[PDB]
Amino acid sequence: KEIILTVWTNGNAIRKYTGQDKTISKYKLKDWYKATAVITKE
Amino acid sequence: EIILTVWTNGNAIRKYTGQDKTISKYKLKDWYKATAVITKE
Repeated sequence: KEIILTVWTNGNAIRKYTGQDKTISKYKLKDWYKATAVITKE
Repeated sequence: EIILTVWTNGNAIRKYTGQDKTISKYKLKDWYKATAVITKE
């Protein structure tokens, strides 16, 4: 079975998306972005 | 798009670094090694 999880990742590390891009700051991380993960257990 | 090996329980997720290769005789019930297809935006 597959799990679809919205993630906050930089291509290497990865975390669950909790709204990291929902900031009032003028700045943001260069390498990190919001993405969708299709997770398949091996 | 990238294909990452991850350590996750279906809710929280981390990059897989061999978290399941421990000396303990116990393991987390819900966590497992998985393949994650990451699609930007």
